[PDB]
Amino acid sequence: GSAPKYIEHFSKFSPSPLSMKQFLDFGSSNACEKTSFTFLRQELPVRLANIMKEINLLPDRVLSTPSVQLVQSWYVQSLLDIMEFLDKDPEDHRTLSQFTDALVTIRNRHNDVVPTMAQGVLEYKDTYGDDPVSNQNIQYFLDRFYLSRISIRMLINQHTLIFDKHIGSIDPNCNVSEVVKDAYDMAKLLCDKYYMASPDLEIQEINAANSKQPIHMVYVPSHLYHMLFELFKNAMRATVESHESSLILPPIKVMVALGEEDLSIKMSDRGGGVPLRKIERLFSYMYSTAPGYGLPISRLYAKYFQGDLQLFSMEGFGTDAVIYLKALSTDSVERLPVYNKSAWRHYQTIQEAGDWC
Amino acid sequence: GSAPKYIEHFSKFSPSPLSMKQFLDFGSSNACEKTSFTFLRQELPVRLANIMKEINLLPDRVLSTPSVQLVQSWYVQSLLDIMEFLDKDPEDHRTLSQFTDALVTIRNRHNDVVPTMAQGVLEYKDTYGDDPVSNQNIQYFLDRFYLSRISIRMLINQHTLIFDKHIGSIDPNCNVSEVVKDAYDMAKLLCDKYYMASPDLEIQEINAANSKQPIHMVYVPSHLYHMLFELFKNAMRATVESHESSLILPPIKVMVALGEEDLSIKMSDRGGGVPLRKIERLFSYMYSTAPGYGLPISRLYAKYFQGDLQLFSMEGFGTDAVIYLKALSTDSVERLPVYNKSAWRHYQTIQEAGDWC
Repeated sequence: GSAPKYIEHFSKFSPSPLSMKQFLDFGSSNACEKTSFTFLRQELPVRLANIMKEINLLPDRVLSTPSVQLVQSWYVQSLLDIMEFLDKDPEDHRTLSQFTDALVTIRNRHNDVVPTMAQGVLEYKDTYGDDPVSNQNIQYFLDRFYLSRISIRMLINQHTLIFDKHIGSIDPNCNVSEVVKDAYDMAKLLCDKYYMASPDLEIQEINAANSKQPIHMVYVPSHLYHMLFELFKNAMRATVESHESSLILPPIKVMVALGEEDLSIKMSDRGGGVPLRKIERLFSYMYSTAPGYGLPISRLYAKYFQGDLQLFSMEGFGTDAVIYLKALSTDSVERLPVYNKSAWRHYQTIQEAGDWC
Repeated sequence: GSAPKYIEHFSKFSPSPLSMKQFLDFGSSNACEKTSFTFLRQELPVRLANIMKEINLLPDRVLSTPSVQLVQSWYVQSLLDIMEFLDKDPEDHRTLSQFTDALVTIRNRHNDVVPTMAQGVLEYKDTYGDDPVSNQNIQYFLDRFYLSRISIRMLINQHTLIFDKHIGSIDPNCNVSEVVKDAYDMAKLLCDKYYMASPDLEIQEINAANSKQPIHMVYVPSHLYHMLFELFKNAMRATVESHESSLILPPIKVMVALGEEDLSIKMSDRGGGVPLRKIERLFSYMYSTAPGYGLPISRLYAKYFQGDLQLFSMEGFGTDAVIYLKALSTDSVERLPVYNKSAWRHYQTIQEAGDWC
């Protein structure tokens, strides 16, 4: 009967965003998991508490819903699961071992948070409606909640993966074009299965400072894969469906550019395009629910390390999707939400008559 | 001694946004200026009052500054200038005539609002600093103020121009590619004068529903010209300066696309590009002041009729600038700010510790 107490305690702390450089450190090749354990033992509780504190501070219907209250109950379990180690000591080649077992266990317990939280969104639509203010509140909360989750899973993955070339999920020499090819291959496979047709791929890179040298960077390849796969699938479907009465289906072109501080990936298709007004809704969780969240969540993966994901099409022609990542491991630092008085007022919207007419 | 009274009176009203279709009407070929006079006699005072009411409701230093207080005094004059007709009657081929003379007079009086207001921005920077909250407040206010002005000048221009093929400043058959060529020509001229070199132009259009038919639309050609000229100048300078040690300067490519609801113009250059972080500042009045406002104001002209202006580059390669306009005269309606309790709280920012860490 002490969950509320903990949440109240650790929510007083602020999570500590780590640089991509720091991850490499705590990962190294030998760096003892002892440091990780002592660190994670405090940080994880801090991150859980912050997001839980924010959850408990939103409309009672959103709280009383089976989904939100359900995932909330999952986080309560996990919080406790970790407290168990606060008064434990390393040295015991066991204390550490049972920690990972605990982390791995916490991971599977949360494996369905996205689909579940997504279920609450549909319930909300049917229960209260799809007004702009509701959209805003849900959008604001879900971006933070999901980003919070990405980071917690990040920490957990680095630890479990390392402690038993690549530093866990991080590749200090990730070749961007290669991940682009992989994501394309999978998308093509699925495209051929469903449409029995698929556009080809053209890749071009621009290494501003070193003309012919292949482009490499320090990054999490699975994160980049997820973003690119989502984009290829949309670009393929649009290209295919928009040319079902034509025969020349055009190719998807990708450009990978490496500048002084940005590493940019642009994906250009000729899938017909989308009016400007519908672009805005493509990133909304609410407006993209029925009767998926690939795009809004993909954008969160870009933002996680100070990047971004943007779209701009030309209705009647095609669409350009661009992923902006930080070129230097130095500028690559976790983007983490924090529960403040600042965050509180984003939920005080009492909309009813705008400033424009 | 009754200026405050009027402002208080007309600020209780909401301006009335007009469609591009309505402009054509009140413009027609014979439509009597009588209707215009009776309409403008009320609307103009309503628009002036709204913006003036908003001005009087911001920090005393911004008010006490010579610039803001100075333009504010210009608006006070103009408000009075028009009141003079509230108790006047048409029929008198004179009452109307002296109205235009009054409008034309009001126009010249405001001819330097931009440079002047821009002067207050620099003064503010030196007087109070360039903090994010100040930026926000200035950005919010200036976008509305300048948009308000664009509309007032619009009404005034339609009236003065018509009453003495084209319906004033509006061209019901504006050929987009043609305006693109004009804007390019002027920019090239200036480019050659200063740099003694300039990239060429390539134009391509995509008429989705009618393959080879030239693209036309109902619009204000001078508005479109201004936006395109600003973009060409930036694209030329970047292309030139980024290739001063090379010889192959590449061309600026423009695509004009006409879809079911959007008419889009994309301008692509290979001027080297800009990091993502600096893009955000290109639209800020504050962050773009020294020791111009082409971009932020150009964006306002796009937004005026429900359009937009966006930028996205690839650092180390180039930049795409896109102007989104409504394809149909039906969806082309004035975008006007209004003084509400809604607008009031955008100036209540008391920033000090964000929701992200």
